[PDB]
Amino acid sequence: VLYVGSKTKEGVVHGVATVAEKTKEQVTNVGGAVVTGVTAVAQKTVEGAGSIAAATGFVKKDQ
Amino acid sequence: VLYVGSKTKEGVVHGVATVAEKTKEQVTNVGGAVVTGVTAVAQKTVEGAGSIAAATGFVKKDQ
Amino acid sequence: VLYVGSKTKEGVVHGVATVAEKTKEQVTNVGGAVVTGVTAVAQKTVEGAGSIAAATGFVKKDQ
Amino acid sequence: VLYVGSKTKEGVVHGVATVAEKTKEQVTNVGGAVVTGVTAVAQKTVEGAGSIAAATGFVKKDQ
Amino acid sequence: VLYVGSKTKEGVVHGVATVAEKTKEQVTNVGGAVVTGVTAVAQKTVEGAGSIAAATGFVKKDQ
Amino acid sequence: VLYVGSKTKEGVVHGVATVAEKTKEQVTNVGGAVVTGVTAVAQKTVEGAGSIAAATGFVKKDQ
Repeated sequence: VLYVGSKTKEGVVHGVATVAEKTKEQVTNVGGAVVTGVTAVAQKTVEGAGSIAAATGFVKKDQ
Repeated sequence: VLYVGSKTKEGVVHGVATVAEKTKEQVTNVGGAVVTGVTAVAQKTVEGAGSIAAATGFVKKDQ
Repeated sequence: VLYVGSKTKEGVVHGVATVAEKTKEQVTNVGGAVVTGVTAVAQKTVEGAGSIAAATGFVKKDQ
Repeated sequence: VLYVGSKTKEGVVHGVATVAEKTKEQVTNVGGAVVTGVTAVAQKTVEGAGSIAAATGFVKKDQ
Repeated sequence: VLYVGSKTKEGVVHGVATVAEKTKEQVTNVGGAVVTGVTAVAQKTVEGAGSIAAATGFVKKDQ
Repeated sequence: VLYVGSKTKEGVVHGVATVAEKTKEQVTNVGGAVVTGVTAVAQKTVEGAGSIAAATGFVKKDQ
């Protein structure tokens, strides 16, 4: 009736300072799923299921 | 009836400073799914399921 | 009736400073699921089931 | 006689990523010297004295 | 006679990621010297005296 | 005669990730010297005296 949100923050990322020094970063996928390198990600949902980094190498649901 | 959102923030990313120094970054996919390098991503949904980095190498649902 | 949220914070990440120095980072997936490298991630859901890093190498649910 | 410099670096700045969010930045000088905001500066000298941010509010060397 | 510098680094700054969030930054100098905000600075000298952030509010050397 | 420097590093700063969140940063100098905010600074000298953050409020050396 009188909802008030003044300085609400929801699913927020701020003030993030990252450094990554690699001489070799090697991914080798052979018939699967791979999820790497997720940085400073924000998500908000209203009535919904939400993933961020979901990995399923594959699925076998024949017949 | 009297909803008020004054300085609301939802699914927000700000003030992000990243550095990535690599001498070699090599991805080798062979018959799958791969998701890399997701930085400073924001999503907001209203009545909806939302992924951000979903990986399924493949699917076998014949017949 | 008179909900008031003044400086609410929900699912928030801030003031994060990370450094990663690797001479070699090698992932080798062979027929599975892999989830690596999740940094500074925020999620908020309203009526929804939400993962962040879910890994299922595969699934065999034939017939 | 056989000086060799192959990949020498001297007075070098690289790979710098900065963010500055200010709602008000106010400097008020009244009869002096002020030095602010020096970012990603490189200097190299050969036989010479070199400052980068030297401040002298004033000098009184009469007579 | 056979000086060799292969991958020498001297006075070097690299891979620097900084974030500065201020709601008010106020400097008020009244008859002096002030030095603020020096970030990612490199200097190399050969036969020379070198400062980087030297502050002298003033000097009184009359007569 | 056969000086060899292969991967020498001298006066080097690298891989620095800093965050500074201030709601108010206030400096008030009244007739002096002030040195603040020195981050990721490198200096190398050859035959020379070198400061980095030297503060002398003032000097009185009359006569």
